[PDB]
Amino acid sequence: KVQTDPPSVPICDLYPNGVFPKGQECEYPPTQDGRTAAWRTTSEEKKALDQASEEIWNDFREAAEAHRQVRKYVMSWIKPGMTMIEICEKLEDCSRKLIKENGLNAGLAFPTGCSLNNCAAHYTPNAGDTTVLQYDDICKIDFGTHISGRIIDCAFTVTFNPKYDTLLKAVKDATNTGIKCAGIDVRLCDVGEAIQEVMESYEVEIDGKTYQVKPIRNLNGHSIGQYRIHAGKTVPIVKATRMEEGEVYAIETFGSTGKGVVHDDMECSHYMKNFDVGHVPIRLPRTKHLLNVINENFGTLAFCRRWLDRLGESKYLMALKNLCDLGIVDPYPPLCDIKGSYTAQFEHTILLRPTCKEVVSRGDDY
Ligand SMILES: NC(=O)c1[nH]c2ccc(Cl)cc2c1-c1ccccc1
Ligand SMILES: [Mn+2]
Ligand SMILES: [Mn+2]
Repeated sequence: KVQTDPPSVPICDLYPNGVFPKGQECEYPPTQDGRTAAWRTTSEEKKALDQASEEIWNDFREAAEAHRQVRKYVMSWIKPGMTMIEICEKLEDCSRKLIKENGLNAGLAFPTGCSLNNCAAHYTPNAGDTTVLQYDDICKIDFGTHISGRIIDCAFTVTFNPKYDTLLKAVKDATNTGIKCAGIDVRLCDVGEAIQEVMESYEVEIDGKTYQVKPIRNLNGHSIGQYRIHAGKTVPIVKATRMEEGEVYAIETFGSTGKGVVHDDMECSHYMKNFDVGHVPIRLPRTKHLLNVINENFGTLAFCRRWLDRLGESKYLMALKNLCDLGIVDPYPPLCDIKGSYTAQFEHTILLRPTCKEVVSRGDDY
């Protein structure tokens, strides 16, 4: 069984024994004292603790292989002229097939971000959105896959105009720096300081205007937990907490030609149940029904309004507002820098395994 073009064969069909390709394996960086952390690669104790979690790493790898094949497919057809809805539906249809969607056991970890220009994150079109991808747009494709709640959070920036090439290079270099400097016992702020230094070393010229690339200071990388996109630890992308063994990180950076600060803008499309909210009894019929739809289909995973529409749900906006007002569900509105500014993003999921650092979502693309 080999992959077709367009991809349609599930990843678990391409690897019947359920052993999926490893990501990029990295030796841990040397500590601030000068001593190498290379011993972990050959430590018999660390090798044992690593094989104990083999099923876990293996679920991330399946989800990461689905991510590589879905993004390679998107890159071959994403073009100006397409509506944002068309782009998201074509990507998600492929993602559902390759991950072999199965309720909460395999599926889409979160909505397809396709944030444009000054908007950096958390924009996906709602029903009726007529936005069309333009030749001069700088589009952030940020989509997720999961196997048993082992989430792949991985993203890249799409452009058609070479005027953004050095802005893309700056952010790609900064993400790769963040990835290189991450490791067991490394302070989160040290990863952030390294990201910022690389980012700000770049100057770009776009349409006769020049800018020094700014990291978006209120956007950050994060630890990932089972069915939990943000497990609680923050990886700043600017200058106390340490990364720990067995942890999973989304290393992401955003570079901007604006203020380097995002604000809540436009209408909301992304929502997610607050992970720490227990069972809340609801009597309001439409609100009760919507929370049941959310619990059954998404659990603590992020969703968007288009995903409620595809489930046959209608007249749910007040119900959704009630869930947000009760603090059961949190809205995640688009995050945008100033009008006329340009933002780019690159993101990978990394596994802090006992033996090595695995950039599980690494591809031959980025
Ligand atoms: N951490 C993320 O990269 C992330 N990705 C998402 C996708 C959809 C939704 Cl609804 C939320 C997120 C979040 C996030 C952001 C800050 C606090 C908690 C989660
Ligand atoms: Mn992401
Ligand atoms: Mn993320």
